[PDB]
Amino acid sequence: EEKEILWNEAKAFIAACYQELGKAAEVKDRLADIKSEIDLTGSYVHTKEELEHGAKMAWRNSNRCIGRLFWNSLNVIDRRDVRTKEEVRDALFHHIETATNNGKIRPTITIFPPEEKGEKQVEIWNHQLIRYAGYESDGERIGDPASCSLTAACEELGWRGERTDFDLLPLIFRMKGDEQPVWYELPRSLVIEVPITHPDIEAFSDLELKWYGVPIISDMKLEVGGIHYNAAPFNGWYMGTEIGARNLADEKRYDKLKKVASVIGIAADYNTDLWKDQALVELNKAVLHSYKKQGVSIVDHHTAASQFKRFEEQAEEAGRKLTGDWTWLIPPISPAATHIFHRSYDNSIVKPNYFYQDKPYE
Amino acid sequence: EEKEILWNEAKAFIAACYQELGKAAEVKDRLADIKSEIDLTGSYVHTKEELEHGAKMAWRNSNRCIGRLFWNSLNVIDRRDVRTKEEVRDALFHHIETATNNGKIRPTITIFPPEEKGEKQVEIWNHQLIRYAGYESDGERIGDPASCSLTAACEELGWRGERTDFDLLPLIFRMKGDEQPVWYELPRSLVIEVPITHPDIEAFSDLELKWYGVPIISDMKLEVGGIHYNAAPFNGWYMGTEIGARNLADEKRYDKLKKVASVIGIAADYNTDLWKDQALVELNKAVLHSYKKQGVSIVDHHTAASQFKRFEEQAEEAGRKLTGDWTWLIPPISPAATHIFHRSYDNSIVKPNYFYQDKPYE
Ligand code: HEC
Ligand code: HEC
Ligand SMILES: Nc1cccc(CNCCOc2cccc(OCc3ccc4ccc(N)nc4c3)c2)n1
Ligand SMILES: Nc1cccc(CNCCOc2cccc(OCc3ccc4ccc(N)nc4c3)c2)n1
Ligand SMILES: [Cl-]
Ligand SMILES: [Cl-]
Repeated sequence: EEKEILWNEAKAFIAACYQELGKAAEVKDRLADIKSEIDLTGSYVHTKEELEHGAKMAWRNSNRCIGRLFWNSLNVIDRRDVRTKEEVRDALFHHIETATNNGKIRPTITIFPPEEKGEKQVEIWNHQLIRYAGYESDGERIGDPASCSLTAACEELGWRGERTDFDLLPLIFRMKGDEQPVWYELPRSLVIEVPITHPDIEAFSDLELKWYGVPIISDMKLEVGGIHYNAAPFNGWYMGTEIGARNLADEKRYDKLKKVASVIGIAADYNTDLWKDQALVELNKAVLHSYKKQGVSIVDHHTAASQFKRFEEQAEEAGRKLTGDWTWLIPPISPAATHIFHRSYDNSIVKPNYFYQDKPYE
Repeated sequence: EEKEILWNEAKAFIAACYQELGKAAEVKDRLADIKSEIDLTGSYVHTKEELEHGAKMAWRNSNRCIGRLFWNSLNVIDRRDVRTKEEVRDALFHHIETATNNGKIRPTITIFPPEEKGEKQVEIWNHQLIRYAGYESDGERIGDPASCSLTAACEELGWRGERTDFDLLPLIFRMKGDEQPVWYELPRSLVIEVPITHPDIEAFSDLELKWYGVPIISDMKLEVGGIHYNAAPFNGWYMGTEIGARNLADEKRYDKLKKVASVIGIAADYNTDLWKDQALVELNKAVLHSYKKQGVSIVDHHTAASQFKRFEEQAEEAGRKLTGDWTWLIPPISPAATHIFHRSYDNSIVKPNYFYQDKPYE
């Protein structure tokens, strides 16, 4: 039956993919070779054209993503030829460098060898290639609490953090056959960081906040026509609210809101003063200003919502059925000031797509 | 079959209601009289105790309501004895007065005679008992655009608005038998209004904004044990964001955000300045401050979220299954700063409850 499920997903993907590429005539002969290759080897290998477009369709079908307007300009890097740890590490180093692009971030995905028969060729442990470590013992909260389990796993493998609030986690991944993953420190020259300042309030610098330039999700599975690419890290650019409203604001993250209220000169005592809402706005203004001043790509949630409406229009113009997750598409700051809040979306899962998968550390 | 459906809803409501009231022993004899009364008359009449508790259960089951903690203190007024237009009008005048309570708003519901066999005894046309009219001809937008259809209907019946931005709509309702509804102007002495000022910014008064004290939803159907109370207006107090983030902020409502940005001294040119978010916060701060200064009940979305968490805890403490509509429970300002944003809710419909019904004007 395992040879059946792949043949069904391949017949659905190839037909849809070749039709969108104007290659509908080449369809039937391609699945003939596919149906053979599956019968013989138990799987099949995508063309570079199928793999590139398949990764673009997967982004187009991500119901929770507000930045899908630019799905067709995704920069796909085919690294299915990788066999060694040094090749994985260099390919990841290269992804960071080419996606960063001196600040003018290029949406990029590096695609590693897919699973054979459920057996992963490379198993990435990082949630994002660039992320800050987190520590909790004592009653000391240091760094990013969301990275607490991964940090504890890295420190069993010989790594040790300086225990600042912004320790860069190392790359950590396991190869097929090896019992334990390897880890490699990130070269600081590859990692752009943005210090958070406010355009009007000079005291905002006293918070000594910063964030990294490029969010590179590295723990999701790309599924294209039945082929399971468990290791395929991708990146866009940040929407400001992800940093200002969640990463630096959540109580279970960096929890900076009352420190923000202090440096902007308002009290944090009464709910009716809306000090949290006011602090959230000034922190988010600071994030956008700081990324723009440094020359690192970022988008505000209003512009992003406008772009997503064009994606909604482009979808209907092309006859494509639009799918979306309202609960994730609305921004966490002023959601009712976007058109997204005032309409409905079908949360149906369409393939190709990106999916969660179990963490190897827990 | 119509005699069947009511017997099923009555057996479910009476059992649940009498169990919660410690009257489980009186259950079986009460439905015996009910089963007879239905066989004879085709319907049945609730006790005052069943009607009061049934209206409280309906509030407890309103998935979209964040203020459900106080469900048990609802003030129920039984007006099933009403037969004339003057009685309806006086009962509505009384509701406004007793719910307003000089500013210390009492959550109140007035319950009118229910539908017979789908035939309404009284048909309320107001969406809320106190609401502002709206006009659109010319290209003139005057008043509340959400009230445009109702205002045009009232003006066919001999009513005429002064065409200010805050014309009080008259009470308008139709009695059984009559072809057209009657309308009665609201006595200004019954209606509390709050002028919107800012605690810090004196120029905010230049906007000349105001809102009414008490939102009294008057077009929903209360369903208790199969009995359909189509006319049963109810009120709580406002959550600040309903006025500051929607009523005065939405582009299809009063659309005041760029006027707010002007009087608070910030530019409304660049999305990355987050001027809409900043204006939303200061407008919402002004709403809360203005209601508190005048002595009219209101709650901020943070306090309301805290109260709703106690309702979640009280529900589990009592063994009640909790239901809720996440998309409506999250506030439109800083939703991720509330616990509601970070959990899930079962949107199952439980009865008794309040339901939409078709407008008679359109
Ligand atoms: C180009 C800039 C870009 C922006 C801005 C962007 N995305 Fe997404 N985006 C996703 C997926 C998948 C999710 C949902 C992940 C999840 O469920 O946790 C997502 C979720 C998001 C979220 C929600 C995050 C949150 O915490 O609520 C935001 C915001 C977002 N995308 C914005 C796939 C992508 C891919 C992959 C090819 C690219 C490139 C991409 N996205 C590019 C972008
Ligand atoms: C005591 C103060 C109180 C507050 C604060 C309160 N409610 Fe609700 N509330 C509802 C219902 C029903 C809805 C959903 C109506 C709808 O679907 O449009 C609701 C919805 C709401 C909403 C959502 C409105 C929006 O536009 O998003 C808020 C906010 C709210 N309630 C707060 C029944 C009630 C009842 C009836 C007995 C009372 C009293 C009541 N509620 C009292 C309160
Ligand atoms: N309860 C709710 C309700 C509504 C919305 C949310 C949002 N959930 C909060 C963030 O928590 C997580 C947890 C796990 C994964 C995760 O992936 C974020 C992500 C993924 C891909 C991106 C691509 C580009 C980009 N710019 N950003 C991206 C962000 C977020 N939670
Ligand atoms: N797309 C979305 C997504 C999420 C949330 C919303 C919220 N929808 C906006 C408001 O639009 C309407 C339309 C029709 C009815 C209505 O009833 C408001 C109401 C009812 C009862 C109340 C009781 C007490 C109280 N204090 N307030 C109340 C408010 C709102 N829309
Ligand atoms: Cl992030
Ligand atoms: Cl309202």
